[PDB]
Amino acid sequence: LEAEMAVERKAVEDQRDGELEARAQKLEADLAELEAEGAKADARRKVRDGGEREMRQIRDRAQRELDRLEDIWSTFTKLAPKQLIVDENLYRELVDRY
Repeated sequence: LEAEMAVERKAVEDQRDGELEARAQKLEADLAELEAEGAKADARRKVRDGGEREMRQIRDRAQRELDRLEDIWSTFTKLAPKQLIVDENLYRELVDRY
């Protein structure tokens, strides 16, 4: 069970890393295009702030997914009778997955 959950964690973290890499590559391409335009300093700062906020939001969503999976893992390992799951979404995830 530890081995199968470890490979599952590897797969989920690998798809998270792939999403991060793809988003970072797209953002870098957009930044390169903007730099090629050579816009004003104000425009450069505006677009840089927009891209940085987009990357922060992407990382926030990735961390949300990661901590959701970590909560799933902790609950599965720290599982015993008389345990309540208020959030039906978490219980649905557990039953659908394991």
